[PDB]
Amino acid sequence: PQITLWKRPLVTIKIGGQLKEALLDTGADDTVIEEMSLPGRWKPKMIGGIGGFIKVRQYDQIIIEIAGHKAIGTVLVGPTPVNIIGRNLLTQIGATLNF
Amino acid sequence: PQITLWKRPLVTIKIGGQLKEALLDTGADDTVIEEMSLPGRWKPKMIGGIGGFIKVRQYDQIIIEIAGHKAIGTVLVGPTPVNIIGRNLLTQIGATLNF
Ligand SMILES: COc1ccc(S(=O)(=O)N(CC(C)C)C[C@@H](O)[C@H](Cc2ccccc2)NC(=O)c2ccc3c(c2)[C@H](NC(=O)OC(C)(C)C)CC[C@@H]3O)cc1
Ligand SMILES: [Cl-]
Ligand SMILES: [Cl-]
Ligand code: NA
Repeated sequence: PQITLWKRPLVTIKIGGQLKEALLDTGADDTVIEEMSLPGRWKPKMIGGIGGFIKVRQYDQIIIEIAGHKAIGTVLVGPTPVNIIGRNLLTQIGATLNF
Repeated sequence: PQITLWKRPLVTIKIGGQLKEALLDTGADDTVIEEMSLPGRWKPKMIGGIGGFIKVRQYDQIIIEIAGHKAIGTVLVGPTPVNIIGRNLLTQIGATLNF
């Protein structure tokens, strides 16, 4: 689809058996999800932005369904104020910015 | 143009006669630039990012070119880690997300 930017570009995702709303975010390198359980190994990471840094858990090789499109990649889990789909998964669904 | 997301979507902007680099960021409602001089009065705004909230200076009706496209609108100035072009200006340049 073509999503305009008049409002926040929010979509439904499926991750870990759960449905969530998330922001399609070209400014985010990585995908960052609010606290939830995911299977497998993880390692700690710090990520930063406006307001400073937060600590997250990095899970690799996680499958997500984004607006009906399946992708796999790393997911960061921690105290983000909104679920963010970053470039590492936007590429896999073929998302582009067009103007 | 059609911009893929394998790398950060960095473009050149021109503001105040000066060229700067900025990130096209669909996850930002507003445009936020690092400390610089802009004309006119400003008003206060608080914005929340991944690590918390920061105070910025809001300047309205500022002339700005984004990847060659002319825009006139609101620019927030403050301690952002990167210059960010948010949805207020992405809509003026006709940008959409496509997949
Ligand atoms: C390593 O992977 C990363 C690293 C950093 C980030 S980031 O979240 O810090 N960020 C990087 C940028 C700053 C280079 C992505 C960015 O899209 C972020 C992504 C983001 C968006 C929202 C909050 C946190 C992070 N948005 C904002 O920081 C942002 C900017 C301006 C404003 C907001 C957010 C504010 N958004 C807001 O409060 O959103 C709600 C109400 C939905 C929570 C509105 C006011 C202002 O217009 C994400 C993944
Ligand atoms: Cl990845
Ligand atoms: Cl591609
Ligand atoms: Na894993």
